[PDB]
Amino acid sequence: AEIYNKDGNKVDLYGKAVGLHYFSKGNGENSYGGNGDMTYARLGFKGETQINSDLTGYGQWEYNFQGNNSEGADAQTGNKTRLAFAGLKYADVGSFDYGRNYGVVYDALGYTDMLPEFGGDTAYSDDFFVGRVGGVATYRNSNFFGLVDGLNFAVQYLGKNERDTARRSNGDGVGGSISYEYEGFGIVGAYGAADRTNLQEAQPLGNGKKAEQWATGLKYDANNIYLAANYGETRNATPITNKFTNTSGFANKTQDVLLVAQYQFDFGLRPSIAYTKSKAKDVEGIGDVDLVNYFEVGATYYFNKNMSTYVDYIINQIDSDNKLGVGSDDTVAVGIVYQF
Amino acid sequence: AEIYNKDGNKVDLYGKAVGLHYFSKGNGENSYGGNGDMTYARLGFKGETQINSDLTGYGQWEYNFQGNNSEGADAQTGNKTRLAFAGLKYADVGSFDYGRNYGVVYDALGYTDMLPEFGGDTAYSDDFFVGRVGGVATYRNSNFFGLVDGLNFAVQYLGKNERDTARRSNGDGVGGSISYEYEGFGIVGAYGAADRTNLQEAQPLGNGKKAEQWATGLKYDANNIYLAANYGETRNATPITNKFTNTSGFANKTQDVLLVAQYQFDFGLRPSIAYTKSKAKDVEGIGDVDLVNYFEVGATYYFNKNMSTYVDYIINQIDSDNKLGVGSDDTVAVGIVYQF
Amino acid sequence: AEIYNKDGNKVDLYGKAVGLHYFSKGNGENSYGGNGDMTYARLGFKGETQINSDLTGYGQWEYNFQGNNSEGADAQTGNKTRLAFAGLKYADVGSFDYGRNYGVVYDALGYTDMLPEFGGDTAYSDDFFVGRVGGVATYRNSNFFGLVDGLNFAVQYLGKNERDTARRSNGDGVGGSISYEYEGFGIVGAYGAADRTNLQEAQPLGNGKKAEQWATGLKYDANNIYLAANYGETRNATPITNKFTNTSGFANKTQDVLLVAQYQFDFGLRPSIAYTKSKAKDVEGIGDVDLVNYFEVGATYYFNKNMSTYVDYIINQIDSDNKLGVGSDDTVAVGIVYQF
Ligand SMILES: [Rb+]
Ligand SMILES: [Rb+]
Ligand SMILES: [Rb+]
Ligand SMILES: [Rb+]
Ligand SMILES: [Rb+]
Ligand SMILES: [Rb+]
Ligand SMILES: [Rb+]
Ligand SMILES: [Rb+]
Ligand SMILES: [Rb+]
Ligand SMILES: [Rb+]
Ligand SMILES: [Rb+]
Ligand SMILES: [Rb+]
Ligand SMILES: [Rb+]
Ligand SMILES: [Rb+]
Ligand SMILES: [Rb+]
Ligand SMILES: [Rb+]
Ligand SMILES: [Rb+]
Ligand SMILES: [Rb+]
Ligand SMILES: [Rb+]
Ligand SMILES: [Rb+]
Ligand SMILES: [Rb+]
Ligand SMILES: [Rb+]
Ligand SMILES: [Rb+]
Ligand SMILES: [Rb+]
Ligand SMILES: [Rb+]
Ligand SMILES: [Rb+]
Ligand SMILES: [Rb+]
Ligand SMILES: [Rb+]
Ligand SMILES: [Rb+]
Ligand SMILES: [Rb+]
Ligand SMILES: [Rb+]
Ligand SMILES: [Rb+]
Ligand SMILES: [Rb+]
Ligand SMILES: [Rb+]
Ligand SMILES: [Rb+]
Ligand SMILES: [Rb+]
Ligand SMILES: [Rb+]
Ligand SMILES: [Rb+]
Ligand SMILES: [Rb+]
Repeated sequence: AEIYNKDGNKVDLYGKAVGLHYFSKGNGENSYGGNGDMTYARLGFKGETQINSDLTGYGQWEYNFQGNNSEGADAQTGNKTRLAFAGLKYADVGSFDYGRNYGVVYDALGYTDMLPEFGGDTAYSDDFFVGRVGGVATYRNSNFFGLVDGLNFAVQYLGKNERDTARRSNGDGVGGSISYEYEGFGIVGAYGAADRTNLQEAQPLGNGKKAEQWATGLKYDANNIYLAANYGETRNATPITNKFTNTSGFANKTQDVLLVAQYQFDFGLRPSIAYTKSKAKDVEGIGDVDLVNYFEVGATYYFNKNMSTYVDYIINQIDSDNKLGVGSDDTVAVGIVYQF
Repeated sequence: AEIYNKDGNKVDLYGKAVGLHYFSKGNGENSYGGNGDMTYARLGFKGETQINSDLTGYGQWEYNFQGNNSEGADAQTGNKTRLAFAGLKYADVGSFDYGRNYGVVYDALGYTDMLPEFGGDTAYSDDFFVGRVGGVATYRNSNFFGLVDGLNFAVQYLGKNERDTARRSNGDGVGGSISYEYEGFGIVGAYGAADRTNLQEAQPLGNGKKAEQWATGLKYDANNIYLAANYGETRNATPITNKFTNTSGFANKTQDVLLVAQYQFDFGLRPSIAYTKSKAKDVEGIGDVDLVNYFEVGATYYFNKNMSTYVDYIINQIDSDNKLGVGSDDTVAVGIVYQF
Repeated sequence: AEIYNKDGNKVDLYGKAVGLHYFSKGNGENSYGGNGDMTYARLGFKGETQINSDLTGYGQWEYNFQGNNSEGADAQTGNKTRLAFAGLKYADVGSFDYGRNYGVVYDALGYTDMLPEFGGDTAYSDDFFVGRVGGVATYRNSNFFGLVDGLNFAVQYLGKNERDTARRSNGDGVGGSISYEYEGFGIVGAYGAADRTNLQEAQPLGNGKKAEQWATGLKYDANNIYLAANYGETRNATPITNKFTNTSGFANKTQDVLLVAQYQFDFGLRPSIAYTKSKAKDVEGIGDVDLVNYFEVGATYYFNKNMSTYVDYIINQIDSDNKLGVGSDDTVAVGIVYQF
């Protein structure tokens, strides 16, 4: 909610309380998302300052607070900064910003990431360009310098983040995304290539010095109808873990298919029908294995713009044969959300 | 403080800075609350949205920030999310909410929890129903569906939270609290029963598959006078630690007595006289031992609704003989508080 | 930004998003500040309540959120509470506050701490009186009880903070700072003495039961010109680490020299020219070694009061001979900042 607007500067302090619970077979040990309490709260701000007639400065921060944790020693599990960036926009020239932000491949993967709780599994956090990453300088353009309306292109420069784990580590890289929108329809083509750290190559799973991520996207967003389709492939980028041998690393090749179909009713009901298939290739000692495979059936109910309730059910298509050890059981998520 | 109120939605961002210090014999090693710096700050929001004529949606989050910590490695000690929940209320039918919230036994124990700093020791955090817990769905009713004014009943459903420590672990359970208020007077009767996890049974202290918590409460809150009385008993629920054998677990039986007497002066002075007795029974290898035993003498001074200063002194009645090893020395707490 | 002002109470919720990056030789292993991503975000509040005609209550909290971290296990590195205090001011008598706050020696060292990114190395955090510390009760006076305008004196009482590390540990102590300001000019003389904990004496580096910190300061702050000069000496107080023997402790004697020269242009440009020399003496097994030695050349550009960009370059004067093992390579920092 916008809480400040005075002398050429506006502040929008936003947040949400999500009373979330997961339902699965067993103790959520071998399911799609686990079971039990998954309550979380959000807090952050969106800032914008009118510098002059056609130049604006901005700054955004977002944090994830967890409510499913105790007040004891485990009081800080899953607590992280999601967004933290500042930048400038100069009319019909472009926008530049530095700080923790979504990658440029998410410009294509954000098409199918509209499900009540789950969906968009390929948009991993701290994974080069598919999700929220550090060391990123993003240039974004709207309407091609104010010449061709709808045509939007973006370029990003990923910096090296040598961390304790190879899962969260990355090298230097450049990404891009081209998009055009015309009367409901929208087509996106994103690509991102980056170097891999020495710790990433040291892992038992995954072999290669270079990491590549690309995704395409077609959608229709007009008259209460949302239909989305994503197809993408990653090279030495998708984070994978073997539950049998207790080994971590990356998948050499993945085919990622996302399909989403939603309708928004006038009385405030959004049923959601989706499909997700993500299969890996050339896994060390394994070969070809399905990482993510399911059908999504859900429904979201908005009371207004502030209060909402949703039930998100996933029909897990992953077999018990899975050579890596991915959860095969179904996961039902019911959540009540207040937001401001 | 309420910072937003527009189109059927209001946001109340609240918080406080508590400049707190503890005084005790030694290095607070063997006292009621320890000694030294205990400065802490709070931050959170209270939200409410007017959905229609007689339906309201809400969402609340609360966090505890610690100021008595360094900026080094110990920069996150005692930092936790206290509240994180969202829910709906529909006029004279009831109110339902899910997310981290106080248990239903606190509806009775909150009667005597009005002391400047200490008091309400039996209202432990992450302990089934006596305090703030996870996995709770609470239904609350006011004026018995709008028929019998003053009569308030509530039901809660505690979910299983299998954690790293048995202290913070709990199973599935159901709780309840019945209350009636009439011209200053108020009588409460709360009860809560829940299952115990395998880690809780594995502890050297405490034996039993079921955990029970019940408490009664009588008070008078009229014309600047606050008199409160609590009596409760727990079954395999009260968290206890043996300082001699270095063992943790739960007490099989506890008798909990709370007495509070306060007056609010017109010039802004609230003296506080209280008594607390909590004795354990059937402790493994010990038997009967006093957990909490003291007299409280304190005073709170409100400058206004925002600024306050208080001195809270506890006369510890616990002997040095204590077979478990509970602190016997007195603890004096002086704190200066700003709140908004 | 001030977001609340009603019935004798005002709340100022402030924060900033700093898109910061560091440039150095190698992997920032042997430089002045390191290299890579250093993005951070801030959040806090400034409160003030009008109690009566000439008495005001206040409360301030400040937190540092890090954006250069992952969402995984390292999601809470460098996250700390910087400020957390509440206090009272009574017209021309003085101001008293308790809670985490800057030390009284920073009243002199804050003179040269005006550089775009770096500078003020002698103002260490959790170090007795030079920076932000715990267990501090500060009395501050303005215009000498309203008699001699410009003359400001302050007294502080540091409490003992026995922590896990000797670096962040301190004992009981008293500090003071006397200052006078007259038409741009300002002269400050600060002093602070405190006891050392048993863990601080147990360290291989540093020998002495008492810790002393004093600093002087001359400045000119008038007509877009800022010229500052600091000189100070510490006794068993300055935290030092030997990179060769892997030992930590304190320096017995340090000579601290700070020089700053800045001009503020009318179109919004602030070039910064600074000098810093901090040499240690009587180091255990070493003797005399330079801790901090460099020239600062930088520039800050304010678009307005909310948006800013700066480039801060340090010319590291420290040799590779350094017997302790302090970074010798240069560090270039470029940052884009939004604030509200
Ligand atoms: Rb189930
Ligand atoms: Rb686990
Ligand atoms: Rb611990
Ligand atoms: Rb821990
Ligand atoms: Rb988003
Ligand atoms: Rb949705
Ligand atoms: Rb970044
Ligand atoms: Rb970087
Ligand atoms: Rb490999
Ligand atoms: Rb909906
Ligand atoms: Rb498979
Ligand atoms: Rb709606
Ligand atoms: Rb299945
Ligand atoms: Rb004492
Ligand atoms: Rb301890
Ligand atoms: Rb550390
Ligand atoms: Rb730690
Ligand atoms: Rb309360
Ligand atoms: Rb009180
Ligand atoms: Rb919960
Ligand atoms: Rb649960
Ligand atoms: Rb037992
Ligand atoms: Rb009072
Ligand atoms: Rb006893
Ligand atoms: Rb009052
Ligand atoms: Rb005693
Ligand atoms: Rb460089
Ligand atoms: Rb390091
Ligand atoms: Rb971990
Ligand atoms: Rb960790
Ligand atoms: Rb400052
Ligand atoms: Rb500056
Ligand atoms: Rb303090
Ligand atoms: Rb202290
Ligand atoms: Rb020593
Ligand atoms: Rb400037
Ligand atoms: Rb040297
Ligand atoms: Rb300016
Ligand atoms: Rb050099």
